[PDB]
Parts: sequence; structure tokens; C-alpha cells
Amino acid sequence: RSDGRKEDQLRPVSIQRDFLEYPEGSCLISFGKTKVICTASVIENVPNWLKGKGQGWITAEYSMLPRATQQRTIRESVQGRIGGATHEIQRMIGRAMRTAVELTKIGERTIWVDCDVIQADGGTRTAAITGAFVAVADAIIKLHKEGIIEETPIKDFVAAVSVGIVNDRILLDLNFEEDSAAQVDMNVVGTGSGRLSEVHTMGEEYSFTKDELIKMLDLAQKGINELIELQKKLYVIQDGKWERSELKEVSSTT
Amino acid sequence: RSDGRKEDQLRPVSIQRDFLEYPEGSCLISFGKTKVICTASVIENVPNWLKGKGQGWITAEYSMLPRATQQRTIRESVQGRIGGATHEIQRMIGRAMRTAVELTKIGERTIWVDCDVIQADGGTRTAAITGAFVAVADAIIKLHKEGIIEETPIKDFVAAVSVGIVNDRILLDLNFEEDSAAQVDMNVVGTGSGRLSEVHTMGEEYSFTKDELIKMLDLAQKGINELIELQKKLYVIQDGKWERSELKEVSSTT
Amino acid sequence: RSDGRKEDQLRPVSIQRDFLEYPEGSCLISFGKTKVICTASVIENVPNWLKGKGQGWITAEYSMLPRATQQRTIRESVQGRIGGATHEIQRMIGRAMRTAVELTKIGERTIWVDCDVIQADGGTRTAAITGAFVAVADAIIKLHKEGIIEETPIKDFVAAVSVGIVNDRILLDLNFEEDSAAQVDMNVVGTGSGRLSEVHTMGEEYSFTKDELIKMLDLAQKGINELIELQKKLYVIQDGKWERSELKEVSSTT
Amino acid sequence: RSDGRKEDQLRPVSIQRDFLEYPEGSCLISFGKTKVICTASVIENVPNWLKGKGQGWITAEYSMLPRATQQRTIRESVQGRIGGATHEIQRMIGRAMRTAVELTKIGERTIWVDCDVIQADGGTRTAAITGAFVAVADAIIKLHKEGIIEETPIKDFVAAVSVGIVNDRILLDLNFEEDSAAQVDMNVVGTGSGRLSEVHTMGEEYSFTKDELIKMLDLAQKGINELIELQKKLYVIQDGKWERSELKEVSSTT
Amino acid sequence: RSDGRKEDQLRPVSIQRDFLEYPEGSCLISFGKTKVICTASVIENVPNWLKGKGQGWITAEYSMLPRATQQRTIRESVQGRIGGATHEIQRMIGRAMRTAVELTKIGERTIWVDCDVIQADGGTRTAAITGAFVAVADAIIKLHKEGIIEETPIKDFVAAVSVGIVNDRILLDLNFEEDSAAQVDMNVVGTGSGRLSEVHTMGEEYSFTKDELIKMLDLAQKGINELIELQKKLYVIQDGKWERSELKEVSSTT
Amino acid sequence: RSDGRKEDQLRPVSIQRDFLEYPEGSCLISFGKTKVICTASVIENVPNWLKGKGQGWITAEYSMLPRATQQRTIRESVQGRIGGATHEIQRMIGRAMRTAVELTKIGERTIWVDCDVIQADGGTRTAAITGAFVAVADAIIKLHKEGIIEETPIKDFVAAVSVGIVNDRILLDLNFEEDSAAQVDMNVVGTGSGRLSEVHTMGEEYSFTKDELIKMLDLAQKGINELIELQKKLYVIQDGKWERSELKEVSSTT
Repeated sequence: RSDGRKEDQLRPVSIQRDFLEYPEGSCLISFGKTKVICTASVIENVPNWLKGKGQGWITAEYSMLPRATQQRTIRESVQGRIGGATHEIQRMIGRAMRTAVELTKIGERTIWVDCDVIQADGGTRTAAITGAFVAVADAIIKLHKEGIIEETPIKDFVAAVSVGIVNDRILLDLNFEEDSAAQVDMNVVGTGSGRLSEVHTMGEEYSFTKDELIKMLDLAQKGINELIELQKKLYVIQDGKWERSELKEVSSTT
Repeated sequence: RSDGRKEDQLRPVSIQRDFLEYPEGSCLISFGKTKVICTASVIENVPNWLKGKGQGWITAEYSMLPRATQQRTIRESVQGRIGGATHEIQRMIGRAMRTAVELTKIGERTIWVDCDVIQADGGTRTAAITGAFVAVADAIIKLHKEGIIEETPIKDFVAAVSVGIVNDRILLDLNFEEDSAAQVDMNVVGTGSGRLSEVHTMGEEYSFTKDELIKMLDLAQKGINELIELQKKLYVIQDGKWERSELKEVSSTT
Repeated sequence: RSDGRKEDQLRPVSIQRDFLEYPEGSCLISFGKTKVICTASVIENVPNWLKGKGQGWITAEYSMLPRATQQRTIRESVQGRIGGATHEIQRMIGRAMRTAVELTKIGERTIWVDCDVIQADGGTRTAAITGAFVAVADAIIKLHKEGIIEETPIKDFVAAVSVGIVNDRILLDLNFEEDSAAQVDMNVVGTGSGRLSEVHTMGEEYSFTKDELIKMLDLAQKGINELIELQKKLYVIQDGKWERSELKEVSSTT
Repeated sequence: RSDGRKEDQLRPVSIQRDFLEYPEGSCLISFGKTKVICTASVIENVPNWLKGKGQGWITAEYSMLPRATQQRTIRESVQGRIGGATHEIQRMIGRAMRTAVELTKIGERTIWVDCDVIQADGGTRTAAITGAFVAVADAIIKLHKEGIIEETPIKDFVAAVSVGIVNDRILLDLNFEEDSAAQVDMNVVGTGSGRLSEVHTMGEEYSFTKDELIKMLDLAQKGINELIELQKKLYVIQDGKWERSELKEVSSTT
Repeated sequence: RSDGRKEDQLRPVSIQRDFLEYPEGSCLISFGKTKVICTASVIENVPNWLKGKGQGWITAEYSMLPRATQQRTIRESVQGRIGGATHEIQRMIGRAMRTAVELTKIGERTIWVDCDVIQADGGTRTAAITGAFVAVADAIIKLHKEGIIEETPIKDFVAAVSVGIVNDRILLDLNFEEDSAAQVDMNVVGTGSGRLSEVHTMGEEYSFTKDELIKMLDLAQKGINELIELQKKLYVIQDGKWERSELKEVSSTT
Repeated sequence: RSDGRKEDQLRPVSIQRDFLEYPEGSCLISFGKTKVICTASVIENVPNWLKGKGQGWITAEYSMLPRATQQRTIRESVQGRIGGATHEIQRMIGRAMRTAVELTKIGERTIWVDCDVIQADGGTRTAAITGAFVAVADAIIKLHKEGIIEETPIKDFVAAVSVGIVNDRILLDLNFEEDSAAQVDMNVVGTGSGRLSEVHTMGEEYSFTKDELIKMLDLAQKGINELIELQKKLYVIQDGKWERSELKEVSSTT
């Protein structure tokens, strides 16, 4: 591999919590050169269709700064035509966060998750999910400490990683080159207890077999468990009660 | 099941080719009440980034009429803010069509695929892919018959189907109700020779196991093979040469 | 004429009701190669400015699929700048439908008419009006049969046709060629009892006389009456009470 | 009539040329309280589809200031969703201007007509057409005087007026009240020699007869001829050669 | 100077009130060839965030017609992407008008100011502010005369002018040429009693000293006082009570 | 002051260069809780209107993340209507950067500056300018070190700060509270040698005197010089040749 990494090896991972002051939860996660600021803010309101249903909500906003993959990713602002890529990814991150939380116990308020990619070199949506969880868990713990809510209704850890087939090799966590050169690539969103929340496999003008898929899904779940072992170092949990550990940052031994 | 269908049973399927006159290929496919007009038009031009690269292209447009799921699906026209759902699906259909075709041999021209959902009751994007293939194959055969191209560079059949977990039951080809009530749902895009082109599994606030995924992927691939046995009745192929059979319509025995 | 049609002769006309299941009324009408799916759906609500005024409403949505006139008509979706043509036509269809219905007796609900041009070869807006009426009448009859409303408040049939001056010849129902080559062209919307609902005559860089207009309006009203004789075969009316006849399709003898 | 005007009587008309300095032609026309600034600017270029075809072009832009009909007409600027009304009208004005000019002899340049309604009380699109002609004629005369073009290729005068049926009375040139209260209303665009360029009659939930249409078209053509007698006082023409007369303003005796 | 004007000399100024009938206040102001229609309309409502706060509001809309600086300024209508220039200026005009008025005493209604540039040759936003004040004062006087409000809560006159450094010369009120050629340029908004409401100085790729700024601010305040001496001829004020004088127009001796 | 800061005292300032790897220049600057990521990327191209003019260009993009002032600042992406605030600020930052650089010597390429506010508590546009300069200087030094350009054509340092009048007190560098409570507020952009690049003073429904302006401009220029003394610690300059110093971060003693 271009960087000298094994085929079943993650890039150097780093998760820093309390990155910013204002959001209830926030962090800067990085998978190699891919860097994402993930923040979680509580809005004391709910989407109209939920009003009165004794439940809370989580929704996400994703944006890539114009300096992605050392190129130009001019945001949707001073442009006009917004892309469906951003929405596909925003919908994914929202689905991951809500699966990890028992919204019944959050109350009628919304956790607004913002993922801001400040440097892109592949796996940005998987870095974003992994980081967004840390920010959501932190924000729920913060709401609890403030007395806004009774417990910390977090069901389990959530992380994500990419994997793919490149020159007939199955690689874990692809950077931008490996991915533009991939025959097949996929994103997997797994949980702390080994289950799956989401999996998308796409043949890029190449088809694949159910067995190749399984081979990739197995390699991905291993990556997901390594990222989750990192996230775990940031919390102290017991009987569904979550407290932050004393770490402000965690990184892989790589 | 609400309709009295088995759990591993497709709804009544129908594929009608030559639905319209003007497009090089066209058909009206239906999975139950879900109905989609799929057309394929040749534009004698290529996207700027391809110009000169001795290759052709296929891209898709998807639109849902305002009377979907017996509700209101007001198109993006007299509205303003276009959704990322449409783009996610348009990107999927394009990926499926290009995997099935050797674009090298199409020449510098584009096959513009249009999928128009005229009635929606779930599985609309999978009906669209299944129908779009018929229209693309027909359009390539038509281009050949006209002498615009030498051969009929179609690699293999492509079809798609949905499957999901509803009240802990794994069901094939979900209608709109079963899907809004699903714990997990997925779309699978397979090929004629049993391979896979795409698979997306989404936990809808529920997580799932690798084994449940496999169980679903197995049921889906069976559905894909039944839809492809139907598509097959519409062509007579030998050594990579494609001709239309004499059927103008094909339907399942259901 | 290119097709061998007389100068005062309509193309082959066909109207098929019950085209789709979900809408309260629906049909597929065709004037030659021009084909339009017209559906009518009841939305149990009214536009804010009407709320409380003991009346119902009818409004229309028109869209041309990207394969019009065997060319490219990329909808307003994945584009951005919506055209005034579509709105001009949507406003026309709405005006025609409301003239034909006593909205007082529909109740505070809206009949949402959707006209989807699936193949264009001229006269598409006139085919749409002619077909939209069938779908609206059917939807009102359906609402009555369901007991949502007391009577079937339909005032009279409504149909429309184009006519024009081409190489100093006055032709009825123009296809796309004749129209792009026309010196003057017009669209006329008439009723069952011989009256007019709308007439638009446009000199296309040529001016015309009041007498030429009358000559054209006379030829148009004859076309309108032939289309209405067709629509009539689809209903059995007596003293303002409307029931569908047993025909599911009607076509001209041409 | 509310203002004490006869039924076949125009409101006080006023046309002032040379309203502004910069445009090649410009004027401020007024039909009662309806006031429109019409300007005509020459852009030394042509629309891409015309390039090389030895011809010029005329296109129009229409805008209503936010203080129309003593209400609020917030332009499309700081808004977002542009209306089809504006485009319908812009297309009309363009069609009227091009019918009046032999574009062959203008050269490859464009006359950009701008109609800015600074006060609206009905008949604004007909005031705009009437005024736009004066500005176009002036701009063509100006181009000739400058030597940019050989002759003054103006075919004939063009003017427009509205008429309608209100409480079963046929009225000429409707103000905003009479028009919102009208059963049928129409706009007619006629030429200097008595011919027609455009006519649009719309039943506003009322139908009408061919005879009523003729009655209205006759009253309109009389109005068109009165407006054109005014426009005529502004030019001195002979054998197709146009010069401005010495009037800077013309008004009706009313 | 190109026009033969002194360096500390305004162009010919003209302010005409009662330009239009419908708005409560209106005028046509001109600084040389720069011409702006400024109108002020009362909307019997307030912005949602003010509702109930016993106060009124003033907001402005600015638009440049397509024939600005004898070029093309195609409005935001039939375009799509609205510019930040317009908003910057609209925000400025609003700030100027609200500083001049005691909104407490206007009641819960809004004065909607519209500035329509019908000819541009520099200083258009400063002409607009100067003219908008006249229209706002007139509209408040009009509301008083109608009994809608008790007093005429106008705090003081407001006017604005531009100034700049061109080839190391400090010039007052720049036309379009002088401004595109300027090293530094600024807009100043002053009041009747000699105070300032706004000042923006921009180095156009050149920097300047605090002293040069003061030199420019001094020249500007003199220009502001001359424009205000003109505005003053249009009112008769005593103890905070405002009445219009008998002038309908005022111009400078120049 | 709320934070215990003197009236003529900046908040704690921090500038960190080499914040990210990919951009040619980049930094994270902070004025208190206001934090901005400023990056500078070289695009090997120029805006069409410059092509061939032997010059380079600098343009800026500004965006505020949705968690500004501990509230909601949903970017223009998944929205639709872009604000003029962003453009006003983007235009300012561009003007500041180009004043500081001799574009003649950059070659036909563009330095694309991106300012991403990741936390807002007032003075965000002034923090952005101050930080953007560091990123631009670094990017020009980087281009030189790579041999893309001969020299380092940087004319002088550029920084900016806000100041205002709050309860009749003149305060330097306002946070969000002080600013929403200000009677007058201003932004000043100064250079390394004591000159000015830009100054905007706005009365917020209060007017001010030329003397108050000067008092504020004097306090601002002192703030600008303190920020520039910080920036200076990051470079080693001699005879127009710029090299980075060994500091990767600089902060104020506060």
C-alpha cells in the first residue's frame, strides 16, 4: 500500500473531545489526513411532525470545505445547485446516531449534529460517523449533568469504516487514491456489541460475489471494533449510565 | 402478508417493451401497484470530461409523479429545493446500467435513461432499475440494427429487488406499508450470472447481524434471479450477440 | 400533409380511462404520437386563501419528460431554473378545469390534476386539457360514489385543440413540425355546448387578420366538437347527474 | 364605469420619449394610473443559436415594482422562486417587437427591451407593449443616425390593449378592479395597418361565445387604432424610412 | 474633471416629490445621470419578531434596471443567483431610514422603501438613500394627515454622498468612471444636524492614512450638508412637527 | 466589561500556522471564543476576465458553521436562499488580501482563501481577515520555496479589529453581547506600516460625530498594531524577502 500500511490496517486514528466550547459535545477525529470536526448542539425544539409525541430527535448536517483531496470542494453557499451526495451522507449520519440513542428519553428537543470535513483524503463519511457519535454521547452526558434529562439514554457505541477491492486485493479504510482506483468499495456502520446499522457496497463498473462481500464485511467489522475500542477509552459506563473518562484525546497505537 | 403473498414471494411482475415510439428503448414495468416508465434515448454527445476518450456514457433521471403511495409527490419543478433522495437513486440506476455495458464499444454518445414512476407502492427504485435495463438493452440493439454501432456490447442482465425485516420476519419485495413498518430494509442489484452490483442495507433505528444480512441477501438474490428469468424471455442471445425475442410483454406466473 | 391527413382532420385520437389505480380519476390520452398521462387526485384540503369560503379548488401540474419531440426535455428537478412555459400551461389547464366545475358543490377539498407528457409531437397542452377533463369528471364521479359529496357538480365537457397557418394553409391539430413551421398558431379551449373557455392566437413573426382568426376559430371549434363527441361516449348523463359509461377506452374512427 | 369613462373609452394615455439618456430608445407610457418605463438597449451580440445567421434579435425583460395596484409586488430578486407570469409576458412583448421589425436588416446585434412597471392599475402588459414599440423604433432610428445600420428596418407600428366582459358589459382597457371582477378578459396586440399579432381571451370561470369574442375583438382593434394614432404623431415616415417627429410627448385628448 | 466640475463639487442634483400616486411617499432624485425612483409604502403589518413590541419598522428593497452605466444589469428575476451587493445596499438604506425615525411612534406597521435605479452613472446607493428619506418623510406626513398616527415621528434629515481619491486627488460625488479609476472610495451617510450615520471607506488595492480619511470625511460632510439644504426646502418643520412645503421639486443651483 | 477586560484591551489572541497539511498555507486563529480556520489554496488558473493579463488573483470564501454564538447558523447548503452578509464579508476579505499582495508577481494562478468560522462570539470577520493573511503569506512563501514563483511578492501585513460604542463607552474588539448591545460599531482593516485598507462604521439606530469616529479609529489602529506585532513573530523579513520564522504558534500575553 502507498503508505506502507497492511491490507487489513487502519490509518493512524485520533479522536479529540472538547474540541470546541459552545456545543454540548464536540470533537476532532482523524483517519490519516482525513479530518472532521463533529459537533452536537441541543436545540430546545422538535420537528413539527414529532411535536407532542414524547420523543426527541437527532439530525445531521455535513459539509466539505473547498480544500478536499487537495482540490476544490466549493460549498453549496455561493453556488446555487446543492448536491445529492451531501444529503445521502447527512441521511446516513442521522440514521446512525438515532440507532444509538433511545430518543424516548431525550425529551422534546433536538441534537443537531454538524460534521465539517476540514481535510479530505477518503473515508470522510465514515470518519464523520465515528466522530459524530463521540459528540452525541458527550452532548447527552452534558445534558444529564445539567439536569435537563434524567438518565443518559445511549444504547451503544457506533462507528463506521470503509473497505474495498483494489486490483483484486481487499483493503480496509481506503484513502482517496485507493478509492478512485477501486473495483468495488463499501461503507459499513457497526455497533459496540458487534451488530450492524448500515452497509452499502457498490460495484464501480465491476460486479462482485456474495462471498467477496462477506470477506469485505468481515474485514470491516474488525475495523469497526478497533475504532470502537478507541471510542471506549473515552467513557466509563455501567448499567446504562455514561460518564466521560478523563481522556480528552485517544489515538491508535497504529 | 397483507396481500396474501408468501414471505419469499414477489408481487405480480410485468414488463412491457416498446411502450413508447420515440425512445430507442422503452418499457413499462410493474411490481404490483408500483409502476415505472423506463425509457432510453441516445444523445449523440458525451460529458465534457469524457470527450475524446473513445468511450460512451449512460446516466439516469428519476422522477416520482405527485400521486405516489396514493399521496402527494410534487416534483422539483414548480417547487425550488430538489431532494437528495432523487439523486441517490439516479446515481444508483446509472451505476447499474454502466456495469451491464461495455461503454468502450458504444462510441462517443450517451444513453439517457429516464425512469418515471407513475404509481408508487414501494420498491420503486428496484422496479426502475429492472425496467431501465430492458430499455437500455433495447436501445443498444436498436443502435446496432441502425448501423450506428458494430456489435451489441451488453455484458449481462441487471435487475434489483428489495427485502427487509418486518416484525422479525424476512420479507422479499416490500410494498410501501411493509417498508414503513420495517426494522431493517435493503435494496440489492444483481446480475444475470448470479453476481452483485450493489447492496444497501439500512437499520431503521434497529441494528442487525451479519447473519441476518446474509439471510436477506440470499432471499434477494433469489428474487433477482426470478426477475432476470423474466427479462430473459425478451431476448435471444448467443456469443455476445443480442436480438430481441418476439415478446412485447412478459409477466410472472405469480 | 406529412402524414397524409386532411387539412381539417384530427390525428388518431385515443382516450383510455382507469389508466392507473390510485388516483380518483386517470387516463392516457393521445393525439397521434403526442401522449399524456392525466390524473386527478383529491387532497382533503384547500389553499389558505379559500379556507372557510365553502368552496373547493382545482389546480394543475404539467411536466414534460426529457424525451419530447424525440429530443431532450430535462425536467426542472436536477436543473434549477424553472421555465415560465410550464407555468403558462399549468395555469391554462387549471382555468379549463375550474370552468367546467361548480366548485361550490365540491366541498373544501382540492382536485390536484397532474398532466405528464410521456411523448411529445405537438399539441401537448391541448391533449393534456382534453385528457385532464376525463380524469376530473371521473374523480368527481368517484367522490360521489364514495359519498364524499352529494351530487356530481360537473357543468359541461371541456376539450381543446390547436390550429394554425402553415404556408398559407389553415391546418387543424398541428404536430411538432407543422408548428415550428407555422406563420400563426393557436390553442382553443371549448365546451360541450359549443362555447369557448379560452383562445390564444400568436403571430410567429407574421401578423394576421380578424378574418383569418375567425377562419381558424371555426376550424378549431369543429375539432373541439369531435373530441367532445369522443369524451361523451365515456359518460351517461341526465339532469346534471353523471355516471361513467361502460367504456374504458374510446378512440376516433380517424 | 367607476371613473366615469365610456364603455368603449380608453383611459387618459400619455407617451413620453427620451425619458432616459443612456438607452438608444426610451419612454414612459401611461394608461391611467398604470405607468411603465420602457427602454431599448443595443447589445453588440446575438444569442448563440443565431450566431452567423446574418440576423439580429429582440428580447424583453418585464418587472413589476413592489408597489403595484397599491399593494406589494416584491420582485424575484431577494425572493427565490420566479413566477411564470413574468415569463409569459416577457415572451409576449418579444413576439410583438420582432413581428414589427425586419431582423435581417438589424445586423448581428440585440435590442434588449426592458419594461419596468412603476405603477400598476391594470393593463400593464398592454401598456408595456405599446411603450416598448416606441422605444424600439427610437432605438432603431438612433442606430441608423449613428451609421451602425443602413436603413431603419421597421415594418409597422405595434400597440396593444385589453378588453373584457364585466357584469355582461363589454369594456375596453380595464383597470385593476374591472379586471378582477371580469367574467372574461383579453389582451390584443395589433399593428399599424389594422392586422393582428396576438390575441388571448380567457374565461375566468365563465365561458363565452364566438360572437362575444368578435364583439370584444372589434372593440379592441378600435382601441389599438387610437393608441397607434398617438404613436404615429411621434414619427415622420416615408417609403420605409423612419425619422422621429419633433414631439417628445404625445397624449390623448381623452 | 471629465464634466468640468470642481473637485469639491456635486453634480446637478434634483429631487421631485409626488412622483407617483399610489405610494404614501415617492420621489425621483438624480445626481447627474444617476437616477433613482424612491417610493415608500405602508404595509399594515410587522415582521414576526417584532409583533407585540409596540413598534413599527422600515426595510428597503434596491434594484438596478438592466441599463446601468450604459451596460447590462439584468435583475435577479429571470436569472437565479442573487448578489450580495444588492443586499449590502438594501441593508444600508434600511439602517439609514430607521436612524431617522422614532419607530416607537409609527405603530405596528411597516414602511416598505423601494429604490429603483433607472439610470446608473455612479453614486447610485447614495442617491437612493438621499431620495428614500424624502419618500419616508412624505409617507410619515401622509400617515399623519390621514390620522393613522398622532405625530410625525421624524428625528432628522438623512442624506448620503460618495467621495474618493483618484490620481491622488480627493473628489466629491464620483460618477462611474472616476470610481472605477479610484484608489480609494467611500460612502458617507450623514444627518441634518451634522452627525454621521454611516461611513465605509475602501482601499481598492491601495491603502490610505487616517488623515486622508479625515480629509475625505470632511469633504463628504460638506456634500451631505448641501444635499440636506435641498431636502430642507421641501419641508416646513417646527417643534418636531413636519409638513410638506409647497415645492414639488427642488434642484441645486449647481 | 463582562469578561473583566479593559476597554482598550483585546481578548486573548492565538494564531496557529500549519493547522492543516494540504493547503499551501493554513491556520487557526482565535479572538476569545471566536475561532476561524483560514486556509489558502493555489488553483493553477485565473478568472476569465484576467486571462492573459500577466497577473494572479485572490478571492475568498466565508462560511459560518451552524453552531455560532451558541445558536444556529445553518449554512447555505441544505437551505436555498444565500445571504448577502456572507458575500459582503467575502468581498471584504478579498479586498484585504489583494491589497497586501503584488499580484503582478504571483503569475496567472489564484490563491483561494477559505475562512471557516468554527465558533462565533463576535469579531468573526476581523478574526478571519487577520488569520487569512497568515495563510496567504504562508502560501506565497510555500509557492516560492517550490519554485513556482521567483520572489515572495507580499507588500505588508494586514490585520483587522472591531470597536464600538456601548453605553457611551468606546470598547475595542467586541464579543457578540457587546455588539448586539452597541449604539455604533465598526470594523477596521489596517496594514503593517500603520495605514488603512478599510473602515466601516455603522450607527445602529444612533448617529455619531466625526470626533467619536476618530476616537474609535484611534483605538482600532492600536488594536491592529498589537495583532500585527503577533503576526510579525511568525515571519523573518528582509528587503521584501519573506521566510517563515520557527514559530508554529503565537499568542498574546493578554
